[PDB]
Amino acid sequence: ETHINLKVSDGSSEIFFKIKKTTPLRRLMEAFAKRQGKEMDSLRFLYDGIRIQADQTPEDLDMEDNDIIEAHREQIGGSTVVTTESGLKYEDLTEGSGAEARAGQTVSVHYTGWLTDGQKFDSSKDRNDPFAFVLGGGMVIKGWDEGVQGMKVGGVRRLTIPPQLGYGARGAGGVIPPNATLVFEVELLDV
Ligand SMILES: COc1cc(NC(=O)CCNC(=O)[C@@H]2CCCCN2S(=O)(=O)Cc2ccccc2)cc(OC)c1OC
Ligand SMILES: [Ca+2]
Repeated sequence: ETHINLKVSDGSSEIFFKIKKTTPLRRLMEAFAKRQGKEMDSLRFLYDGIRIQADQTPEDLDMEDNDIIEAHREQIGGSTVVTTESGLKYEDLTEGSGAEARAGQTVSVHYTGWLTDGQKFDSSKDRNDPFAFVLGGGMVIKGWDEGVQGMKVGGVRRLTIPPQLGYGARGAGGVIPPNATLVFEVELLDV
C-alpha cells in the first residue's frame, strides 16, 4: 500500500526500485544515475512516453506496481536501427566526434555483451579495462569487424549479431550457447 516497485530499463538491462509512493522520483533518478556514473539531469527518464520531473512522485503520476520507466543515458534522441546486407543490426546511441574507425586501424573500446534473454556474458567494464583489436583483421567475431567500422570516439553503438556472424553453432566457453544471437553495447574510446 505505502510502497511501489518500478522497473527501469535503459535499453540493455533492467533494474528494480522499491520506493514509497510519497517519495519524489528524484531519489530513484539519482539512484539510477549513480550506477551509470552520471548526474540525473543528464539522463532522460520517460514514463508513458512523457519526461519525468524530479519533484514528481509516483502518486503524482498514478504509477502502479511493476510499471516501467524508460531511461536514456546516451546522446541521440530518437535513434534508428540499421539492418545491413549481412543481417547485422546496429543502432547508434551516441554519434561521437572526430575520425571514423576504418579497417586496419587498432581501435580501443569498452563493451558489454548479453544474450537475448538478458544474461550478461562479458564486459570490459567489469574489468575496468578497455579492449583493443585490429579492425577488419579477423581477430574478433565477424559481426564486430563489420559493426565497429565507421564508429567515432565517444560513439556508443549497440550491435545485434546473428550467430553466423558470432560463434555460430559452436558457441563459446560454455557460456554462449550454440546459435546465440549476441547483443553488444560498444563505446569507441580511441582510434
Ligand atoms: C571461444 O571461447 C572463447 C573465446 C574468447 N575470445 C575470442 O574468441 C576473441 C574474440 N572475441 C570476440 O570476437 C568478442 C567480441 C570482442 C570482445 C570480446 N569478444 S566476447 O564474445 O566478449 C569473448 C567472450 C566469449 C565468451 C565468454 C566471454 C567472453 C574468449 C573466451 O573467454 C573469455 C572464450 O571462452 C573460453
Ligand atoms: Ca586493455
